[PDB]
Amino acid sequence: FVPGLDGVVAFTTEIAEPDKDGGALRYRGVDIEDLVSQRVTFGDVWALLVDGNFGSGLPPAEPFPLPIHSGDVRVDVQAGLAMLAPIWGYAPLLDIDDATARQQLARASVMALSYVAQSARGIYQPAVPQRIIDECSTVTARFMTRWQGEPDPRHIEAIDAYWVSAAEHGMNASTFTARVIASTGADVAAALSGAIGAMSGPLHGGAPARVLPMLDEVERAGDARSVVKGILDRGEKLMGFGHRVYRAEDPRARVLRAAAERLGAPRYEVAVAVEQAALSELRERRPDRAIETNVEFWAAVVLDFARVPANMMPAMFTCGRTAGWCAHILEQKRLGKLVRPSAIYVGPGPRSPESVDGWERVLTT
Amino acid sequence: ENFVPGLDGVVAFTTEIAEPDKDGGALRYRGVDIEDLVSQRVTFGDVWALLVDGNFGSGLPPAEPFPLPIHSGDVRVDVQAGLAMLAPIWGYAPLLDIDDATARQQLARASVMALSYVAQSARGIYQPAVPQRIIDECSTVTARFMTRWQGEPDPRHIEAIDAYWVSAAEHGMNASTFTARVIASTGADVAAALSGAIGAMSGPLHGGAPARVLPMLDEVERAGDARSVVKGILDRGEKLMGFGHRVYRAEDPRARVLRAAAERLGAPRYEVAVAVEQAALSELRERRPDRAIETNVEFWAAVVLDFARVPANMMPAMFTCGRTAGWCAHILEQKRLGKLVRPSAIYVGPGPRSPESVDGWERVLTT
Repeated sequence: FVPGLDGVVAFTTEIAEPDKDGGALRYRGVDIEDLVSQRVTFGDVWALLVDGNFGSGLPPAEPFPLPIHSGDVRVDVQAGLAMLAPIWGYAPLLDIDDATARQQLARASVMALSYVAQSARGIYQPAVPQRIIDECSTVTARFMTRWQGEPDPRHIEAIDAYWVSAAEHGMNASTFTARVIASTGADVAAALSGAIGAMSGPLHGGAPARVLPMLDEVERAGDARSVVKGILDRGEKLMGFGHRVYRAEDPRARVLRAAAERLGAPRYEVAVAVEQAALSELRERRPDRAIETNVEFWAAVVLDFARVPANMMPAMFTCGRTAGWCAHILEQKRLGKLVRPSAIYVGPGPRSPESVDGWERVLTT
Repeated sequence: ENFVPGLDGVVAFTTEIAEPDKDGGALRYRGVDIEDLVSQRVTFGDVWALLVDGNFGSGLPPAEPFPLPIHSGDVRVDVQAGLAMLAPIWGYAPLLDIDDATARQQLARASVMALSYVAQSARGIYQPAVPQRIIDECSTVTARFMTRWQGEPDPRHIEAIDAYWVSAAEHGMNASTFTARVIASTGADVAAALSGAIGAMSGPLHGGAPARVLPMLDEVERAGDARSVVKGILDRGEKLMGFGHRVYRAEDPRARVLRAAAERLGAPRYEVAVAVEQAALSELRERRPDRAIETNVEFWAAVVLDFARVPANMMPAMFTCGRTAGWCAHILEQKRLGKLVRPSAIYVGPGPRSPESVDGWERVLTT
């Protein structure tokens, strides 16, 4: 018996296929390399995963100053999203139809994006006027304008290319959490809010790799191979690289590296040199194990290019994943089956309360 | 053909926390029957320690003064969002970076603040807060909760909530307990796991979610005959709230504890409630004779909480407050287990296809 449901199938899905041995990731049968090359914005990719077709892209977020100022952007969105249900009248999933849940998911999803941009901009500077946000034509451009005020158009393309690449990737802790809450018939705001807490866990995976210090130790040296060969010698693990995920190169890692190249990210050369140096140093010391570039390596390069701080990069990953969460919540609603696993008891047998340790200091009312 | 949706019957974990002996018709916490804890009248703060620690000794602490920073209009939403904000203000590190004693102390501190937040959210913004000196006069955590909320609570209602919170403290791998362990399996802080578990609690399909039987109990008290009312709902092809297929082999032992609590504490709606239960079981076991039909625990959970002046909108948060014991016990057990929960999903969707072949492609603006 293996605990933690490791290796069991929980659902069948039509949302997306991470074809690992095929070397491709597909959203509703559409390769993400086609979505990025044809310049499909995150708002339209959101609708594809959720609806199964194009057309009803993510709408602009309505004006709503973020009421949460906890100092943690994750806590801000997790608590702010849960508060949307009473003010917006979000009924439980059991009591509404599919189309109502879809709009409620799209409304709350883009509001989660607004909350993140506001929490990142901070309470210690005035908000970007809505009139300037109205000048933008996409959700990504609206997010970047709401946060930076004067965002670079190249940085908007970088964020858009990242969100589509991180929109959905099969089953994981946060996706599982959102489906379990939605399986209880709870409102979509409660499901999305619970998925934020699961995403906050360090063991969740997928969050951009903390490779910025390593890229800094190279820019002050001159040779990427010398540094990565030095880090492995001193016993420190090499970030952004490890066991293969897809059969060969991760397709999401390719679209993010191509985006950093096409958009002219200043740290592209040092990132490429670190990639070829880390792959060469690791494949040499461990010819038994497969080594490829983690997509989270190129994710951090693209996000740093768009002026995203390291403490904010997990929130950036959460923003793109909202599409996959919403698609899985809607699919779980149509499934209409409560997720109720079982547990086998191995604890103490039947005993009186007096025999329990520490009963003598207990006071009965 | 091996896949069953909803993970029904599959075994996710082993546990030493509690045993819902469905075959034996009894619920036990660390081996102690819930009927023994209620009859000997062990307070909820001590039952919290029993479930979390495996033994008595370190009771639940009185909550510190913390005016509710959120007022959303929903008691469940207030405690869910409020618990998540306990982490950046109290320095709650992720579960991976803290030891068992730190997680133990943090889970108890947040559990009592979840009770305080719910009491304040239920009192409302239109009422001044009860001074801490009045709350400090109480002797049990359940008494401080009723006092913080109601000011001068009926001691009979304190006993009702005390018997309800122990009866609802833990019940295995339900969706909220499962969610708390999944979030804990990611190593997130204990507040994020408790906050996520409350979201799964808010669902109407959750096991033990107090049923909306108050409209039915209002009609029986108004009409005066429980049988005809119950007879009419089934004759109209409508569902009967608080009754269905058996959970335990016979009666749910928690339903027995709550019904007995509504009796000895003089709940005004008990006589109508048992009249509804008798009429419901009689009519259901006659139309479906060969079926095992029992009273849902959600039925008497509704009567007991209403007896303690708990509105229907507060009831999910009242179950939330009692279930903090099982959540924290399972979060601590999940923390020691030290393994991420990783289910899998099989793709059965469309094969590779071009974007232009997708319906609605011409509604997409590019470049």
